[PDB]
Amino acid sequence: QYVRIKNWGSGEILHDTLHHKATSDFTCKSKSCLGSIMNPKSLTRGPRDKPTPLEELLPHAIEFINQYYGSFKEAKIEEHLARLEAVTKEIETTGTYQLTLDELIFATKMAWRNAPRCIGRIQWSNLQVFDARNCSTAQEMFQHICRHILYATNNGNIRSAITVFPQRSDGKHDFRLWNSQLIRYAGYQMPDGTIRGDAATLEFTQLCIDLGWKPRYGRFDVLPLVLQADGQDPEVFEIPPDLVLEVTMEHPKYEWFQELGLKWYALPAVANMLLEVGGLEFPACPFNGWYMGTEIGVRDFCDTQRYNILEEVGRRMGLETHTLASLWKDRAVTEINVAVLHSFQKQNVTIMDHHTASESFMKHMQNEYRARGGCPADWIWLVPPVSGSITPVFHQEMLNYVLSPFYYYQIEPWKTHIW
Amino acid sequence: QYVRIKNWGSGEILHDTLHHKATSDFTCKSKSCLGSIMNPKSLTRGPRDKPTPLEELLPHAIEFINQYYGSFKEAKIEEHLARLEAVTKEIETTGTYQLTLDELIFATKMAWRNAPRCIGRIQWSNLQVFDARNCSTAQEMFQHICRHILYATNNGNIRSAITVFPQRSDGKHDFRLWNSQLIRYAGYQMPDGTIRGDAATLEFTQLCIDLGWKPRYGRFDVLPLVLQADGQDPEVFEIPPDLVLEVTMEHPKYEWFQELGLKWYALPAVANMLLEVGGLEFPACPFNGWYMGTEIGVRDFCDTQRYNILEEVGRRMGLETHTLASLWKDRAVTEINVAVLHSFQKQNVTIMDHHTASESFMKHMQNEYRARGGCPADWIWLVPPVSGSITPVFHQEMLNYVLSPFYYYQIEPWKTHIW
Ligand code: HEM
Ligand code: HEM
Ligand SMILES: C[C@H](O)[C@H](O)[C@H]1CNc2nc(N)[nH]c(=O)c2N1
Ligand SMILES: C[C@H](O)[C@H](O)[C@H]1CNc2nc(N)[nH]c(=O)c2N1
Ligand SMILES: [C-]#N
Ligand SMILES: [C-]#N
Ligand SMILES: [Zn+2]
Repeated sequence: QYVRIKNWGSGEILHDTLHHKATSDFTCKSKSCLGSIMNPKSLTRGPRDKPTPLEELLPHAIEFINQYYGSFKEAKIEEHLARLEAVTKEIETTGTYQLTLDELIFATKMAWRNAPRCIGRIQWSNLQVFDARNCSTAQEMFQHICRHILYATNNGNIRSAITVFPQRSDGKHDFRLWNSQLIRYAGYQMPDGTIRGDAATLEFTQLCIDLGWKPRYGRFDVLPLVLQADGQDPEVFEIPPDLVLEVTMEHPKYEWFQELGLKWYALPAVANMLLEVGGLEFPACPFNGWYMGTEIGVRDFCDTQRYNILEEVGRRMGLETHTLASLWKDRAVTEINVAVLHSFQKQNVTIMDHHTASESFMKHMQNEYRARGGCPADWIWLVPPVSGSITPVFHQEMLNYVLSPFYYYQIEPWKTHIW
Repeated sequence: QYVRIKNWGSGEILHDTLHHKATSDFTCKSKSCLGSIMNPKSLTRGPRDKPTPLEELLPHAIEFINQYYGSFKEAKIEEHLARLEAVTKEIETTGTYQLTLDELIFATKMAWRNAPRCIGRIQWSNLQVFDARNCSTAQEMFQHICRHILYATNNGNIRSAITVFPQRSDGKHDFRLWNSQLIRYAGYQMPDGTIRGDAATLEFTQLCIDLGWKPRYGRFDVLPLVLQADGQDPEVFEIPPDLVLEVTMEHPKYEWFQELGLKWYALPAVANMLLEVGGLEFPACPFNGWYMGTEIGVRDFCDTQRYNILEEVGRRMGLETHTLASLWKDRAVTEINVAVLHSFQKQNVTIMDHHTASESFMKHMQNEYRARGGCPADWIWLVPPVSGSITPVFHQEMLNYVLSPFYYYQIEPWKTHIW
C-alpha cells in the first residue's frame, strides 16, 4: 500500500511508499498534529552515559550496510555478505564499529537526501566530505574547520562540504561545536536594554565572553569558534578574518540602501547537528551549502527577533509605515530581497532566489518519487517565508518522516556539559 | 499534563490542555505527518445508509449537552440535569434527538471557534444564525439561501451568518448544496483546450450544464444554485442578480489595471460543509464571513490553477517577466493585492488585509489559551499565501486537532447520489 499525494497546481499525483522505511515515531500524536513545532523530540538526539546497547546497535548497522550495498547499480553480494559478517563480529566483540570511507561518504549524502527541511537537496550527490575521524585535539578541529571554510567559500564560488569528526563512543568524550553555525554575528544586550547585532545569538555570545572572548560590541562581529574535543572543556578560537567572506548590501536603484550599513557572511554552515548512520552518532559534523536569498533578506534582516530593519527601510521608501493595511511591509521586504540578490551577484558570491530554488526542489522531488517512491518533506520549512503561494512548493502536498541516515538536532552543549 | 507552545517572535510560551478534548484521530500516523494534506479523511464526514447507532450517538449528545450547560457564567444544574435526562430518553425512544434553538446557536459558534483553518475566528461570537430546520422543499431552500445572501451582503457591510437546514436522519434524505460556495464563477473548457473563467469549477459547471443550466461562456458568470432537499434529486436555481454584489478591479495608480477586466464577488460563502454537534450531522449549512485580501488577489487571481493573471500583470508593469530571478512575481503580486484592497474599499465592501487579519488572529489565540487552555490551529492554512514570515502567525507554533462541534468536509454529492 501507499499514500496518495497531489499537487493542486497541476492535478498531478504521486504514490509514497518510502515512508514505510520510517525509523520510529514523528511528533504527531494519534489525535493531535505537532507539525509546526520547531525542535520536537522526534527530531533531536540527546547526550549519553554508556555506549549504545548492542541489542539496538547491531540491527541498525545491518540496515545501513544493506542500504549501502543496495545502492550500487550492479550488486556485489559477496562483498555485501563479507561486510555484514565483519560488522556483526566487530560490534559483538568491541561494542561498536567503524565505517569505511565510502560508507561514510554515502551516509552523509543520504542524510542530506533525507533532510525534510532542506530546499536544496537536488545537489545531494555533490558533497565534499572531509574525514576528520582521526582528530583528537581542539587545535586540530580548529584546523579542519579552517580548511573546510576555505574550501567551501572558494572565493565566492561556494562549494558544498561536510567535515566529519570522531563518532560518539560512550558519550563522555563527545566532539562538539558549541556554535549554531561556523560563521555568525554576535548579539549584545546593552545596558539600556536595546540589543546590538544579531539578537538570536545572545545566549551564545554571552557564553563566549565568559570563556575569555573579548566582546567588540559591534553590529556585525564574527563570533569565535568554541570547540569541544574528546569530551574535553571547550576552547575558543578566533576565525582568521581572511577566511570569512562578507557581502556588503546595496540596492541597484536605491543608493540609500548602502547607508543602512548592512552586510552578511557568504557561507551558511550549520555547525551543531548530529549525523546518525547505522546506529552510530556523529555529534560534530559541520556542513554547508550556499544561501537562498530569503534566509538573509527576509529572516535574518526582517525577522522582528533578528535585525528588524523593515520599519527603517519603509520610512526610507516613504511608505505609509503607520498604516498596516497599506501593505508597505510587502513592498519593503521585496526591495530588501532585491538588494540581497543584487549584492551577492555583484560580488560574485553564489546565491539562489527562492522561486528558482522552489522550482528546483520540485524537480528533485519528482526524481525522488521516481527513484525510490518517496521524499520526506516538511512543507512548513520548504515554503519560502514570502511569496509562498507564488512558488510551486506551496501547492504540493507532502509527507514528513524521519529516515536514516539523518541529521538530528542536539541539546545545547552548555546545558549537558560536565565541567 | 500539557503541550508547550512557543512564539519565536517574542519568546512567549503557552500551555495547551484543550487538545485533550480531541475527538478521535487526526491524519498523522505514529511515524509520518500528513499535516499538509488538503482533504484528509480525518477532516471528512461521508454519507450514510442507516441512522447513527445509539451506542455512539448517546455519549456524544451527552458531551454536547454538558458542554453547552458548562459555558454559562452561572450554572443551571437543575436545567442541566433535566436536559440530559430528556435527550437520553428521546434518543433511547426515537433513535435520535432535536436541538433547542439556543443549543444550535451555541453549536454553530463553537464549531466556528473550533475551525483550525479559519483566520477570522476572533469574530466567533458574532454570528447570525438562520434556523431552516423546518425546510422541506428545494424552492424553500432557495428562498432561505436568498434571504441569507441578502442579509450577509448588507449592501457591502458584510455580516457573518449561517443557515442551518434539517439534520441528517437515515442518510437517505440528506439536504445538500452541490455548490462549493453560494456565489462562484463558472469555468468552461473551450474546444481549443483553453479554459474560460474559473478553472476550479470545471467539474461543477459542467454538471450544471447537464442539469439544464444555459452556459453563457463568460469569464465571470455566476453559477446557479443546485439544491438537494430530502434526498431528492437536485434542482437548479438562478441567483437573483440584484442579490449578487460584485467589485470591479482597478489599481489606485495604474489606470491599466482596470483594462484587465477583473471583478470578483463580495461574499465568500462556503456552501458544502457538514456541521457536526453532539452526534448530529447537518450536511447543509451554508455560512459566510467577509474576505481577506489575499484570497482574491493571491489565490483566486494568481494561482496558476485559477485566473493565472501574474504574467500579464508583469508585462504591463514592464518587468523582466522571463527572468525568474528578478523577483517580478513578487512585485506584480503586491500590485494586484493593492488593487483588490483599494477596489473593495472604494466601493465600501468589507474586506481585510492579511497583516491585520494575522495580528487579529494572534489576539484571538491568546484569548483562547487564556479562556480554555487551547486553540486548534492549522499553521499551513493560517499563514497568508504571501508575506508569511512578515506576519506574526508564522513565528507562532501551534497544535492542530479536531474538536466538537466541528465543520467537516464532505464527498462531492454527485458522487454518492442515487438518482
Ligand atoms: C546546495 C545548497 C543548499 C541549499 C540551497 C540549502 C538550503 C537550505 C535552506 C533554505 C534551509 C533552511 C534554513 C533555515 O530555515 O534556517 C536548509 C535546511 C537544511 N539543510 Fe540545506 N541547503 C543546501 C545544502 C545543504 C547541505 C550540504 C546539507 C547537509 C549535508 C543540508 C542540510 C540541511 C538540513 C539538515 C537542514 C535543516 C537545518 C535546520 O533544521 O536548522 N543542506 N537548507
Ligand atoms: C469574519 C470573517 C471571516 C474571515 C475573515 C474568515 C477567513 C477565512 C479564511 C481566510 C479562510 C481560508 C479560505 C481558503 O483558504 O480558501 C477561512 C476558512 C474557514 N473558515 Fe473562516 N472566516 C470568517 C468567517 C467564518 C465563519 C462565519 C465560519 C463559520 C461559521 C468560518 C469557518 C471557516 C472554515 C470551516 C474554514 C475552512 C474552509 C475550508 O476548509 O475550505 N469562517 N476563513
Ligand atoms: C512556528 C513555525 O514552525 C516556525 O516559525 C517555522 C516556520 N517555517 C520555517 N521555515 C524555515 N525554512 N525556517 C524557519 O526557521 C521556519 N520557522
Ligand atoms: C498542499 C497544501 O496543503 C495546500 O497547497 C494548502 C496550503 N495552505 C493553504 N492555506 C489556505 N488558507 N488555503 C489553501 O487552499 C491552502 N492550500
Ligand atoms: C542547508 N544548510
Ligand atoms: C471562512 N469562511
Ligand atoms: Zn502531523
